[PDB]
Amino acid sequence: LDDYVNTQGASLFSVTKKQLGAGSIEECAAKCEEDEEFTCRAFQYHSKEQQCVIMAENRKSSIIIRMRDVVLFEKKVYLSECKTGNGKNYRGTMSKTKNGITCQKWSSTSPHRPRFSPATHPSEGLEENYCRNPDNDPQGPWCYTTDPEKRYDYCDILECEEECMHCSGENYDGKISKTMSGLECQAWDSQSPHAHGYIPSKFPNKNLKKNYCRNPDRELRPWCFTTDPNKRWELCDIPRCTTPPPSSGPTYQTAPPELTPVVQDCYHGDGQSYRGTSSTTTTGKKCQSWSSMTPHRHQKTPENYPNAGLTMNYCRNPDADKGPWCFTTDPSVRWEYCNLKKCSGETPSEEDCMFGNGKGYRGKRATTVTGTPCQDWAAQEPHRHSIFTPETNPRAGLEKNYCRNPDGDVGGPWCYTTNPRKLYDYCDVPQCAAPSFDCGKPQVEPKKCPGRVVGGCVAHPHSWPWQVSLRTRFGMHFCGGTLISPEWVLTAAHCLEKSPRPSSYKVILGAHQEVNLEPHVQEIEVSRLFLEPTRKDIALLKLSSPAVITDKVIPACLPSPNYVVADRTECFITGWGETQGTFGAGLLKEAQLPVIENKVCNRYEFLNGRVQSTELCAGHLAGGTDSCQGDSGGPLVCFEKDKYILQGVTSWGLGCARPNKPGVYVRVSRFVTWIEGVMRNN
Repeated sequence: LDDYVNTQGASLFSVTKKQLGAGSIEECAAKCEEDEEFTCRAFQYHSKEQQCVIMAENRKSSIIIRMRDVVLFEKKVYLSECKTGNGKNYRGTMSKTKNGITCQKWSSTSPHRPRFSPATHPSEGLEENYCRNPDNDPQGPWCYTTDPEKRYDYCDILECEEECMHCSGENYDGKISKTMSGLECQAWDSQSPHAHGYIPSKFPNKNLKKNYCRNPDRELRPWCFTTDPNKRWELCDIPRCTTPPPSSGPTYQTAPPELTPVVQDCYHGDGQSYRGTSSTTTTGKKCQSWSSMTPHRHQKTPENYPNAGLTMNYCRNPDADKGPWCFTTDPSVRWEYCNLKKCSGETPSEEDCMFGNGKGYRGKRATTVTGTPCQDWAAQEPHRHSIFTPETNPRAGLEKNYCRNPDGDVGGPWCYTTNPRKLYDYCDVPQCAAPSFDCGKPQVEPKKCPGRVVGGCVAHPHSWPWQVSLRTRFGMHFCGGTLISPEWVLTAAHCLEKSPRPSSYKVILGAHQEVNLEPHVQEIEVSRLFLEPTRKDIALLKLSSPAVITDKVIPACLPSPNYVVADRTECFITGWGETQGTFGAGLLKEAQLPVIENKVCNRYEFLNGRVQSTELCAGHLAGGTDSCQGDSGGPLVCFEKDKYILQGVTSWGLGCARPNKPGVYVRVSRFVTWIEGVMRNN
């Protein structure tokens, strides 16, 4: 299992294949290790059908294509083009020597008569003409030459990053769970005991697995977090490569952005007519580009399907399906369904609806996407199944033939069909409609200004509802804020330092213009003032009367306690700022600045250990802006799935916007436990 890489929803065209019945994933793995008829390299497994397929063809020889209910595991020993130490377990596709001589066949006796052959030595795996080491040679894997000048010669094969690291250790896959001092390594998946912006689900291409040493930010040597509470991260003393470094490419003497709409878009039946700007799946993962071939190699390109209009990483449907589909950036997950609801213009859609992936759905629906009559869960005809029955799974509520999702499939709820050709088919089940305006969900669609734009652009009218304009007694803007509850307003402590009076301050919500305010603008004066116990630049405000939640006034989403935003994630910052004469004087402006982790920012060229765990870092690493963007106490929001979550509070008394130096912000998640406590008691 450790030497096998999983690929969800992948199927290869095979001729030399063996099919038999299997219970679990581990049961199929036993057939791969034995190798009866042929040497296994890749195997297809069905979780619901319970039919395992043992194959010989790999991704290098055969073609990968999308398929429903399939998990594909591939052998790392056959995929690796680089040698391991002496090259005994080396199973590469090398067809040339170190000098430049063609490889001779192991079975062929002409021109040179060989000692090792597939008929005599099948355990070593002497494949056709490929370089193998059957006599435990320390130099490397050798092969027979075509020319009669020499009998055998060694080959120029690269070394793996398992025993020793190359240059800095960027593509390091070495399994070592120890630091230079002797401290134990921390798991990349878990956020305990140290919170970090390096999640393996968000960064699957960066080789982040378990607790092994990885270099994802161009740091000296492969670094990893420690279990000790005093030291957050420590460098590792891994031995350097004796073999030559890998070639970059030429030796002579752009990125897809998130254009996904916040308001859920609807697809017409199948989704062939749908032409939206969406680029987010049901789970919440970044989608692969149609023109690009990395990480998943496929045929579905704009040249093959021109009528579908396959552009960028947008949600489309060319060869027809029950819903829109597109490839993902994850090398372990090939394809996933897009997070899109059903069109407006069995059970009723108003009362009967599903939550999330439809795992906790106990509806009365019994109609498939095509309209095939649904087969009973207890019945064994025309489809025989041992798993997923009303006796095996008690925490699913499998009644008659109604829609129930126990495992949690990508295509929502699933059930058996009466047709013998189809085993199982997904159903058109509607999603739960929000009864009230949820936090971090604006009604007006934002413009979405890119990070490359210097300063920023003018935001859309009423696109940012959580923006709080803190005005004086007479009526003049000076500092900004953020709305979280109809009575609670979250801002910085820098604003309250000037005057500790509650009646003097006024709150303005749903404002676009600073000078001439909109006709529907709420004005509620502050009743109570609250400050942070450890004297940090963050403060809570209590309103005298609760604000009415409308299309113009919607609060911001609150994050989980102790959570750090991922590295280089595009985040929006709103506020009027220092307006003089630049395009949009007295108007609300938006700016996109990527969030950089504390580890990267604490280096000599940026901040030099001035940022603590409670402080957040946001800005451009190259080509920044001298002028300060937004207002003091402004909201820092990130687009996740279909909602904007407040992660930072603007404060100039810690770090300002500068070229090649990111600004210092106050992280909400670290103080979230304190914010929730005030709202609970009062």
